[PDB]
Amino acid sequence: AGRWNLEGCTALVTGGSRGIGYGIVEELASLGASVYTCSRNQKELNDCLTQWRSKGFKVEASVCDLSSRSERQELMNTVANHFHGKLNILVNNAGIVIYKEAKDYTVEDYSLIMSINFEAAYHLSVLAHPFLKASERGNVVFISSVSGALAVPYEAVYGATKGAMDQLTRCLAFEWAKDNIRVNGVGPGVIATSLVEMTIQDPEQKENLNKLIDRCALRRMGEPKELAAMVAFLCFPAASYVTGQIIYVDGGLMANCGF
Amino acid sequence: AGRWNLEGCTALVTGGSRGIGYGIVEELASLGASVYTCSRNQKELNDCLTQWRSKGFKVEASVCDLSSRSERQELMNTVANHFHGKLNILVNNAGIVIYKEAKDYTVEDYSLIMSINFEAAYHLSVLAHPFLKASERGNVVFISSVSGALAVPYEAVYGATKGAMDQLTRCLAFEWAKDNIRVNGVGPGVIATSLVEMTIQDPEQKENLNKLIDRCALRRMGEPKELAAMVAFLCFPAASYVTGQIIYVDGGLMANCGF
Ligand SMILES: NC(=O)c1ccc[n+]([C@@H]2O[C@H](COP(=O)([O-])OP(=O)(O)OC[C@H]3O[C@@H](n4cnc5c(N)ncnc54)[C@H](OP(=O)(O)O)[C@@H]3O)[C@@H](O)[C@H]2O)c1
Ligand SMILES: NC(=O)c1ccc[n+]([C@@H]2O[C@H](COP(=O)([O-])OP(=O)(O)OC[C@H]3O[C@@H](n4cnc5c(N)ncnc54)[C@H](OP(=O)(O)O)[C@@H]3O)[C@@H](O)[C@H]2O)c1
Ligand SMILES: CN1[C@@H]2CC[C@H]1C[C@H](O)C2
Ligand SMILES: CN1[C@@H]2CC[C@H]1C[C@H](O)C2
Repeated sequence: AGRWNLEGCTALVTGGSRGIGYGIVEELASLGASVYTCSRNQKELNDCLTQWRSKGFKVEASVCDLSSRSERQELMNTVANHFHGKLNILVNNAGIVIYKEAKDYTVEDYSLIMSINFEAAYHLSVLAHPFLKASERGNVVFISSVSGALAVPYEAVYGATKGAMDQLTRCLAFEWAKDNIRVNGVGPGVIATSLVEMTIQDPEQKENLNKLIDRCALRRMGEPKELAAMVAFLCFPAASYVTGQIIYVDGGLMANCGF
Repeated sequence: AGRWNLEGCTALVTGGSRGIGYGIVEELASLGASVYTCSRNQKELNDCLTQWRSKGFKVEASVCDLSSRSERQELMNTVANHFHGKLNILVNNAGIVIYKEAKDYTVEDYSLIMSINFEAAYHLSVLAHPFLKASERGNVVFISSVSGALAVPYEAVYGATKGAMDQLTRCLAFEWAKDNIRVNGVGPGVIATSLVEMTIQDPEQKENLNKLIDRCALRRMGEPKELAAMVAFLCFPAASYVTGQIIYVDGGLMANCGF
């Protein structure tokens, strides 16, 4: 791969059937990477494959329920074989939200969000490690959230899963440095995705989202490609001195207090 | 309680038979609070009760394995009845550590640390909510760590549990503000406890600990009472405007880069 592209790089992006994950798959592939993705719907994935391949992108995808430990192991096995045991990039993007106040969460809600948002990202990273190392130039990017550092209504537990992810990001940057793997996190602010489309369905959640956008310096939602651009950069050989960082792509939301 | 004391306040401190928790019990009690504590060792708890009571402290304790959901429920029931349904203070101090690199953790390891370090704290907070609210002046203090914010050898997963705790702390401060409950976190640096004594039994870990001490401005470990002082203060009616904060009692560790 050249200084500003990913020509010849292999990548695995979790949850790439829509939203941010979809934009990340497009960005990485358009920059020359060979991409592999997953989601829980085969039909959806196949329609994504048809669009991507129509653009000349090298992409492959298979169904995987990241909430399942055995399914994750199966996914990594499949990917390793598909890439010949060499994986340059791992983007832990899949995630879900359960809008409830902390005390209204059930054991099932908690277990589900924790397994998909944090455990899956942690598990998959460890599973990918030998292939990232074998690649000799590995990159692990976690997709966090501003909600992992600051209070947002109905995101106490969702925020906790991201807070755990952020700390894991910092530590892995040090534990895997000798393996030539850089590890960073990208925290999106409000990005127009299906998750957001379903959110504004609720009038209260719609109003809560409007607050966020207004606390943005740019006062507008970001686009998946605006988030994907940062993820792509961190993978470029050009970003070789960047590691252990959690970068926010939020239109200035994190820098705000009274605006 | 006056502005600088806890006369008449009721409190629950988890893991108060040793180290920081022990120090917190003694501090709160010496300031007038009626305290209830727990741990997994009945014999140790009885020795403690004798020590504290002979000093005139109002303390009570029962054995409880915080890694168990049912035991946590049982604990809350007993404390609520012991305090007649009114709990002013809850200090989530109990925690353990497993010193393995992220990729060497077993599922058992991960489940254990996450259940005691984060789940127990989250669950206990929710169980205590009605009683904290009933007290008319509640305080919840989470004992975090500098490790929940920055990388420390063998504390990738441990740090993740604290990072989750820190975010939960910030959110609960907002969700429970209307119930007149303040929520804060206190992150200790290196405090002389049994956990620390066991740790330095291993030469490599002893050297890693010396790196931390050498990196704090005061260049020495703190004592349990030094950490306890900050916990007691946040509970004082004097700290009525402090909430949603994570304060570090670390001899300056968190402010250092090149010293
Ligand atoms: N949109 C925002 O404003 C925003 C802000 C901050 C952070 N984020 C983070 O960005 C990431 C993506 O969010 P998004 O808004 O793009 O969401 P989205 O539009 O709902 O897309 C999520 C993607 O992840 C997949 N996925 C979810 N659970 C999965 C599972 N258990 N197994 C396999 N695939 C799974 C979904 O596919 P299936 O449902 O078909 O399986 C989908 O492809 C998340 O980690 C989210 O926390 C988003
Ligand atoms: N010491 C430091 O330098 C330091 C630094 C940063 C953060 N911390 C945090 O401070 C807190 C206390 O640390 P410490 O150094 O005081 O530890 P410690 O000396 O090992 O004391 C921990 C206390 O919690 C109890 N405990 C542990 N697991 C329990 C369980 N599953 N159920 C019931 N009780 C349990 C222990 O009793 P049993 O084992 O007998 O049950 C003990 O009474 C922890 O959250 C730790 O993460 C400590
Ligand atoms: C309302 N929230 C904002 C945008 C979408 C949803 C989840 C995210 O982490 C932050
Ligand atoms: C070595 N670590 C330092 C001190 C004790 C153990 C846990 C803690 O959170 C930080």
